Amino acid sequence: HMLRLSAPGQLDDDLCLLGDVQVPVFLLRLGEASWALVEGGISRDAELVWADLCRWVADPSQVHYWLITHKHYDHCGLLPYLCPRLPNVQVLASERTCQAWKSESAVRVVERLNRQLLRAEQRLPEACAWDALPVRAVADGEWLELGPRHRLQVIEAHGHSDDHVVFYDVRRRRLFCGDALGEFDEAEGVWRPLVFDDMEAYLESLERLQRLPTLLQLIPGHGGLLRGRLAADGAESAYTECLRLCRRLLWRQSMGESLDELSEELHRAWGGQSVDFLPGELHLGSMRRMLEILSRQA
Ligand SMILES: Cc1ccsc1C(=O)O
Ligand SMILES: [Fe+3]
Ligand SMILES: [Fe+3]
Repeated sequence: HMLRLSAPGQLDDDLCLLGDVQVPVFLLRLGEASWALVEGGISRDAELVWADLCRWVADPSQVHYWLITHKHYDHCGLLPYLCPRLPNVQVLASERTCQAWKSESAVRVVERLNRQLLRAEQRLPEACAWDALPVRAVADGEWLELGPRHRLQVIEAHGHSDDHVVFYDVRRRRLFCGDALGEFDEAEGVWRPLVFDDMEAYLESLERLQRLPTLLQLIPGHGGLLRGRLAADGAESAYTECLRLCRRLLWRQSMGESLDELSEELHRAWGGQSVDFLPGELHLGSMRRMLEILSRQA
């Protein structure tokens, strides 16, 4: 498809995709001797993403920034394992995201879920402590002056999670939207909602993102880069699909169904796409959590 770029390697003049398209790390060329990373992946991909990075970046001390959308295990798992190899990097993340890395119980869940994705006999590299990460907290509305032609605005986009932010490059009409629009369905071309904290926040975030100047490139947390009408219509379409799922849930509950029937249907219909980075029971349980949130706020 011409509207979805979904291969490793160069995506635009300044932008490459590192690692696997299902849990990518994006590499921005900020200048002749300066780079940034966006999204923080899963821990087991450390040596893959490192190898890909080194194909493009001859001197990794030139990696100066690492932008992080949110605290989920699949968006920050690389940080302890590659930051020791990136001596000049500054991790840019929201206050709430930073705080999650200070919580011993929060760190435990991240580590447990990431270790469930290790291949047999696979060993992770030396790690620095989660609470020692070279982090600079960023605020809602903050302009990140990353390079002479790279200026990205932080936008709060809670609802998927209570810490989630997105990053908007208005020069390129390019939005790194993490999981705030949901999961893009590669077979059908629609958004699957991912509402795991707050439905009203999720929708309100999409309402605000729809007011941005028209997008040319929309880059979620999974599946690659979307362009053309998929980018221009993304926030609006994500909103619509979330309402569709709420109406579906209310229809079935009205027929006396338990949340478990639709949970299993959504796991059946939707769990295949993420099976290689979401450990066994986590997709089904995530679907149930989402439907619980939807049911309580509707
Ligand atoms: C892609 C996906 C599917 C169920 S949860 C999730 C996530 O990224 O949080
Ligand atoms: Fe997430
Ligand atoms: Fe995710």
